Amino acid sequence: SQSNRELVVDFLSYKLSQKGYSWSQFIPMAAVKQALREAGDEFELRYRRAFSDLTSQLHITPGTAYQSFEQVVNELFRDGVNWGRIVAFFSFGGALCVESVDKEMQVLVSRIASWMATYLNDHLEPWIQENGGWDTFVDLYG
Repeated sequence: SQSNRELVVDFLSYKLSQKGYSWSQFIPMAAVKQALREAGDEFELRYRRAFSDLTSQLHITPGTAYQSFEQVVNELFRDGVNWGRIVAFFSFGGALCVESVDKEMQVLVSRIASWMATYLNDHLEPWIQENGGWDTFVDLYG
């Protein structure tokens, strides 16, 4: 929803801050948000490769359209949706942001944000809602 757009902005801001970039280019939600930040960190610790293959497959330019992104993120979900995969979906957005800023393409950041939120609303929310909503996400990772 607007709520999902806000989860995504939070997470990406959190990740940009953490890694010493700027974030200026942009039941409770707060509990969801803290759960997600922590989820991200935890997951990035276990796999430090930063989806280099996936970022390579995308290789985002300002001419890159949503449909290309969607195809790449789909790769994450070959075997269906997961709590863990959603988290990877979030990290992936973060890496892509970082990678954008590194390439003096900080304009892509809020676009990636919109794409992520479209993707989540369209492809991810349905499974979320079906498996207990973000409450359950909280129970799990909180």
